[PDB]
Amino acid sequence: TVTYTARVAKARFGGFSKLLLLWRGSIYKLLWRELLCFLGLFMALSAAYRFVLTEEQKRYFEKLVLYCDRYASLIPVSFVLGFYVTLVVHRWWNQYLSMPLTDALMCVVVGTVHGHDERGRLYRRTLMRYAGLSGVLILRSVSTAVFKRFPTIDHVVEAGFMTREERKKFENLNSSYNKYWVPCVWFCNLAAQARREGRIRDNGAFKLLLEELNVFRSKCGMLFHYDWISVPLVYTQVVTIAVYSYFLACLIGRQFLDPAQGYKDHDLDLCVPIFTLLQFFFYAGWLKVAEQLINPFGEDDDDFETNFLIDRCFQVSMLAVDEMYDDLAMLEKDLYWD
Amino acid sequence: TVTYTARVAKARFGGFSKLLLLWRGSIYKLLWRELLCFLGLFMALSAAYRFVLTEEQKRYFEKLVLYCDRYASLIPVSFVLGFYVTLVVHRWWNQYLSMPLTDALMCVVVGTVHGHDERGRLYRRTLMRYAGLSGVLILRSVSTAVFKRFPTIDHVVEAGFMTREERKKFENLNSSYNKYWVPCVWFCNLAAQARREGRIRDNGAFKLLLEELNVFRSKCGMLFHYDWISVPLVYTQVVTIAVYSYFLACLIGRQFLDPAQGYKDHDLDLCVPIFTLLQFFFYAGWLKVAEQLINPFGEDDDDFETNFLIDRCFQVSMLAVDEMYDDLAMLEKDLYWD
Amino acid sequence: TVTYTARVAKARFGGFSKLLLLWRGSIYKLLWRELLCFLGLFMALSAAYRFVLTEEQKRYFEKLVLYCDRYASLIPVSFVLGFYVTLVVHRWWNQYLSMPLTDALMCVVVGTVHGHDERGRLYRRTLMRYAGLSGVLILRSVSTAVFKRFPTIDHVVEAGFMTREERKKFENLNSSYNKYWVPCVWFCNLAAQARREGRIRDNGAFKLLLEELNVFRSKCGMLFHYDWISVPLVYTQVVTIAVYSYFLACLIGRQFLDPAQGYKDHDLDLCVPIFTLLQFFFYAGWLKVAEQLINPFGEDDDDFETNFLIDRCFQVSMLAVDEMYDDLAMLEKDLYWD
Amino acid sequence: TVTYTARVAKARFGGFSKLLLLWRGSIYKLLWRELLCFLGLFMALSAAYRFVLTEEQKRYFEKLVLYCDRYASLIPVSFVLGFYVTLVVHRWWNQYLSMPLTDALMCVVVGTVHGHDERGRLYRRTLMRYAGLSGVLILRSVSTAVFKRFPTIDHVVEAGFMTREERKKFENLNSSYNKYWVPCVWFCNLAAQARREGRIRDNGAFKLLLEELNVFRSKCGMLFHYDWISVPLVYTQVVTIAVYSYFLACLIGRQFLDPAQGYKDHDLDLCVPIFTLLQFFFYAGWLKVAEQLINPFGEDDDDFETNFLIDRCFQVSMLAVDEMYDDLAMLEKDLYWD
Amino acid sequence: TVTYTARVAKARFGGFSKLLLLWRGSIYKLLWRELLCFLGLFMALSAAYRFVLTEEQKRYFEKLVLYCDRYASLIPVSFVLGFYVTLVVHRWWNQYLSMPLTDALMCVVVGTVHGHDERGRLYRRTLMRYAGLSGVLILRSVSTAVFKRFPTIDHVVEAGFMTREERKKFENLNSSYNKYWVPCVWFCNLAAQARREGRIRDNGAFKLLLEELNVFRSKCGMLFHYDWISVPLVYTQVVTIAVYSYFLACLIGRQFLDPAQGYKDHDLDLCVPIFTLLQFFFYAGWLKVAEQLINPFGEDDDDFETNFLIDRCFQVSMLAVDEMYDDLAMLEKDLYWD
Ligand SMILES: [Ca+2]
Ligand SMILES: [Ca+2]
Ligand SMILES: [Ca+2]
Ligand SMILES: [Ca+2]
Ligand SMILES: [Ca+2]
Ligand SMILES: [Cl-]
Repeated sequence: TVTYTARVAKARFGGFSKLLLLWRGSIYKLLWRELLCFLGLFMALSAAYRFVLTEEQKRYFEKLVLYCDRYASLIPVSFVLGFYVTLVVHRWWNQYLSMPLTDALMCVVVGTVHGHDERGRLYRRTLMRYAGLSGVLILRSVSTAVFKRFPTIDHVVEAGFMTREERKKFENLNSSYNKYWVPCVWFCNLAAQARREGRIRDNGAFKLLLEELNVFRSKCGMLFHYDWISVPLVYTQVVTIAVYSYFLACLIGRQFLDPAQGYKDHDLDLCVPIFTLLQFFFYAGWLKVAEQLINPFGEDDDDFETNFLIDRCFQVSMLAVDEMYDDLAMLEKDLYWD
Repeated sequence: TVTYTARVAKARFGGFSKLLLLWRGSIYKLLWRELLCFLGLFMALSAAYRFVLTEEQKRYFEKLVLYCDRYASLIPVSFVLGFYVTLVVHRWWNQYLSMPLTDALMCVVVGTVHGHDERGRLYRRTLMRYAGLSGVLILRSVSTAVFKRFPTIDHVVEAGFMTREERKKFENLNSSYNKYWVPCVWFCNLAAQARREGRIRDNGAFKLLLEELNVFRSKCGMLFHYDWISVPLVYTQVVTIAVYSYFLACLIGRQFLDPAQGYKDHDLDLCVPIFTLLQFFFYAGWLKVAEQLINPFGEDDDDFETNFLIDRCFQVSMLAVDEMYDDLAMLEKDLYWD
Repeated sequence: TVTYTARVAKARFGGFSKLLLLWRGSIYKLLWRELLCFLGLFMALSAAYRFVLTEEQKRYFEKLVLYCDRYASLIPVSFVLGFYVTLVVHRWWNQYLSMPLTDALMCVVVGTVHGHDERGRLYRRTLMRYAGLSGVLILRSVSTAVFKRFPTIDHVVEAGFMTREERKKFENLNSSYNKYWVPCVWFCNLAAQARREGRIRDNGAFKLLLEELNVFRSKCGMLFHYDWISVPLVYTQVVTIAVYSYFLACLIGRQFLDPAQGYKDHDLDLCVPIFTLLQFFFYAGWLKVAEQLINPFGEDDDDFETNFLIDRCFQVSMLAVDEMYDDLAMLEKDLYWD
Repeated sequence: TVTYTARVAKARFGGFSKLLLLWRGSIYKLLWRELLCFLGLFMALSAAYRFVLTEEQKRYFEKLVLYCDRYASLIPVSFVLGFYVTLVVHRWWNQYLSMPLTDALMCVVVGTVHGHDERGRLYRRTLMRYAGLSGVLILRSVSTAVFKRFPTIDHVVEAGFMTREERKKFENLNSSYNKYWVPCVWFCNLAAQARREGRIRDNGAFKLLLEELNVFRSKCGMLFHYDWISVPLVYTQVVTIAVYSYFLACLIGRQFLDPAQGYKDHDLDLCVPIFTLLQFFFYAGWLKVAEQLINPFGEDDDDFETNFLIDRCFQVSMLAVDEMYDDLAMLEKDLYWD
Repeated sequence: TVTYTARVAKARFGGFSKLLLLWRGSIYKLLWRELLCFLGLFMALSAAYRFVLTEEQKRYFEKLVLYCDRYASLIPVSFVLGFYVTLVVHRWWNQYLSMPLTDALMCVVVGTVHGHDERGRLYRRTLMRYAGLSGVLILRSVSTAVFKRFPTIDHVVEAGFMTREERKKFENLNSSYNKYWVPCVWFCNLAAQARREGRIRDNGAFKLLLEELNVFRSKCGMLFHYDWISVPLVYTQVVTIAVYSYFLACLIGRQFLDPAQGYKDHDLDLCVPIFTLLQFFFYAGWLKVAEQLINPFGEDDDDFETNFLIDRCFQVSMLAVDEMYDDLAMLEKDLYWD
């Protein structure tokens, strides 16, 4: 994620012009290789037309250029591309919203799972750790960065999200499906035990705990589903062919023709098709942004900060349910009591 | 479902070009027959114009070609097609979201329905099995693949989702409507019995069980409704006529005319209307993708994996509520306890 | 409702071509009268130009035709029509979702309202019947078909949804507003009585019953609101004028002009403006589909099956809460118990 | 609100043509003054060109007309207008959905607040009246019609929504912010008292009451927020300038030029720019509909019926919680009992 | 926020014309500097062409102008800009909806946390103050205006939202992440203590308190996430380049050419490209509105009134839970009791 929210708090004369200077997370870094390839192909074709082709070959080439310029608009680039990008962006925000955050659970846990003693601390920390473990399991399933951090379950154990006995039980479960849901079931069982022992003092609190657990587990399931049900491959293929087919056609149709031939709208050889380069910038960059966003859990500059979220959630959950449990300042009259 | 999420985790120079090489779930496999039919019809008309028609017939045909090319744009293909595809895709994701998954129920069941003995195991497994049975019934109602797997209720019994006595009661119910809802009522009754016998220890847990049951049953009902209330037939007919009428017109309007006749924008006979073939690819392929997505529970390559989901849900539910019930590792201090 | 979901489970070579053969619920049945009127008006004007008009009148008419063809595009048909159809379709699906279905209530009722005796059966059946009665009242308020089935409250009594004493109380209530909400209040009172007598064993179950009642009542209220707050009349008038004004203009602008006059793009008299007929088909058919969908509770072929839903809900609710109350097969080990 | 839902239950040959005859709530009534002003300005300019201008002035004017007709399309009317109208309509439906209806509260109140005696009736009626009072306060804050009905709090007292002692307490509260939320806090306090005295028999019912109160209060808050956070002024200004600037340009660019001058596409003087009048009708009428909808709580014909809703809610709430409290017909076997 | 909802309650002849006179929050104030820069650059280029360039240089410049006018349309300004503005506006309303308002919490607190004595008042005021403190912390994190009001936590203490002992505990917590969530955990702990001491009389009320706390905390978290996950930088850069590149091209392509040269559509030198100025107004103003809205928590005229909301919430919460706790007018018969 490349945040710039603070820099655009106010409308100002410069606008986003200062943002145009950023490299990390920028369109330029995404697209300069493709832009250079388009420009190089165009210049090679132009040089061939200017220096290699005989006069008769030049006349036929001019006919081909006029034809391609005339009929490249038959390719409905904006239609398919607008649809595709809208779908990708909608999925992008929904996937961020499905991130397995444990803040609501930590609030319920600190409010409902009681005891200053070692056993109460163990209950609170372990419930929070099961939630964090489910998050880690699903994220190493769907995020390339998290998987690199945790290539094996042994790495999960070494980071402290899972104990060795927990690891043994996890591997002993006979199931060929992804086991990210296992710590949520452990959470439900541990909550039942806490209720049975009276650490959870009432049925309503136990119910709230199970409700928030199911909300969390559903976020993990949504991440699983977004990972499994990709944007339909047909759409990705079609949009890709649309952009590439159009610019392949433009490599010919946008050639600068010999002004002495007197073709309509061809009396100026600027030698750099700067409007065509701008059009490639916009359409191919739109597609390139969709490419970055389609899997927001990779290692693009602006992909989601999944490892950061894992670390933050573990740290904040442990703080909230262990250090801050039943640790309040004195009930005092506020400044505006009178 | 043809997943490729992992392959597009990062924006890369190639883009989706590597995805262009996929066959299963690809646009090519969906559309090559129609594309070949368009090309063959076009070439037959071109050959007739080139070899069969007399000169006067050729002049009249050229007039017709110019006319059709001029006025085919009157057909608003992008308008109707954009609307139709947007509707279909929205329905597609909502239908996936309505898949009858039992994970939330299994969490509540393992947390609230107690007893290590045979009776407690029976309660937990049977509640989960009733949920899975409702899923199977609705899916064999709406999914062609699931119906092929379970052509009769006898097949449901043989797979273990329903007992023979349960089958007898199911058939004895006098109702002409789809009975997918029956196991959800069985679930409610069994939960009431569990509460009465004390297996469900509190009213809040019983309430949570009924809430999650109703959420699940509503997902099944949504699948029923999406199956019953198709995309309006008027829309499907109109969009189909739009695409076919436009390309039927293009079969004439996009013919290559004799360059010696000197018609404007007709001084080049490439003999293959490659831009028209690309346009058919895009518009007819858009329609073909809508055709794949409109019923996502069929046997297209990228239709939903309904049998896989049935098997996964049964396996995971049974594991969670039977093997993992009240089976926790020792409460131990974590790595960062200190 | 004209369902065809099963026929389009798989993408196939034919596509929706087989659907083009359907009459009931088809675009043809909606639009053939208007299409024939457009064609007849066009042919009358063409015949007048061809046979009645003098040469000078013909020249002036040709000028008028060129002018109308030139400037009919000033009318923004696709703009207003796209907006209008999007609004109508969104409302269409939301109205279907607001249908007063009693399945969730029947689940809660069978799970929480107890007694095999006559009194318990009366409680369960009467709660379900009050819900069904509220549905019937709102549907006869908003659906023309349901109102034809139940023109008076006496017809409601004769169908069994309301008793004679209930009818007397219903008429004795002094209120000029629609009384569809009355049986929901009766439901709340009857539930309170069931709780007081112990038929509802716990406060949580009573709360769940009231929650589901309020969900149901809100669906009925949403139907009332969609019926009362029509699509703004301004929009319907404007879109109607847009389509009609454009095709009125096309009746002149799309006339086939005498080819001997040599007007640009007018050297071919096909005598049937088939592209204009196709354009009327698409735009006027889009408007005609909006006309069908704007009130989905009428008697169009593809309007919602409101009487079917009323009958199904009553039958299924009675079955679920009376015949299937506390009527379970023996708790038995499943096939995969071991 | 101008309802016509019943008249369009079925698709019919006439379509919406019969709706074109309506005046109240019609586009004509909204737009005839502006349309007449456009037509008058156009005719004045035409008369000046036809009768006042010298020949040389006429030639320069013809140049200006051609220029304006050529370049008025630079103004992106459909772009900004489509966006603006979409935003306004979305807000319109959301604002209707936020109307402070008390039906859900009345159901909960009649089901949970008990006693046939005077005190129980007082509790039920006063809880409902507090909800209705909050509705009245917010509506007189946001609806011009309601404010005209209740220009002062004294008018609220005289209508019976607030007692004199309640008025004294309401004015004694020291707060410069809108006090619409005050009766909701009174509601919470009165519910707490009812629970303490046993009129609310259980904690679950008290919780449900507070939940529904918070839902209602949130609807009132949403109305407050929609009133405070207008559609951004920048958008309204920009869209207004777009429509006006375009038609100001059309006043010149759409002038009928002297046919003897032989300008291309100017050989016909119809003297009434009927296509331009139609275009003003559509674009300016779209803007005019947005003007009606942007504040749906005013006194436009099709604005929401806020006074009607206030009266209906008070009448229905009082009926439901006072006359119909614990007033049920005998539990009797229904027609299909056997 | 610049509200004008009251001024547009009714559709009127003037329309939004009176709104065109507003300066604060207007498009003019946002855009006059950029508009003046465009106009100045255009006039400098025009003066150079008119007075500095030699005849041959003038002919080449005319060729360049024709070329740029021809090909600037290749830049898809409306495509990218429409997408970008739609995304920004959606985020804008969602961010307003995530504002940390404490009204629902104050209702629950006044209804569930009891005692007229000093301790009960302390409980109610402190729970509300913790909620308000979390709001202040997140808002000083995301709003430039709030941060200016509270540059340090010491300023938070001095305003009364946090006590000195609370400040000491807040700083003693060892965490590098934003601590806005800390007072919500304090809230949960204080609620647990209130329940333990009997100030919260029942488990259901305690559950409702925790539910509303989690709703509030989630609003704060949503503000954090919208601040962190900006609109993707790629989109902002691309849209900015689109608008600037197009108008840079227009600086040349829209030059008034010498009418004696006889170029098509160039026989009129108005010397002020008023249609191009209008087009810059619309497109660049659309972008400028997106610039204002992208961070709605800054100090633009129409940014959200965050300091106002902080003050209002504190005042109203304190009033509701302290002055109005259990302070009701006598239960009296209403006007329509009979
Ligand atoms: Ca990525
Ligand atoms: Ca399919
Ligand atoms: Ca209908
Ligand atoms: Ca209004
Ligand atoms: Ca801002
Ligand atoms: Cl609850």
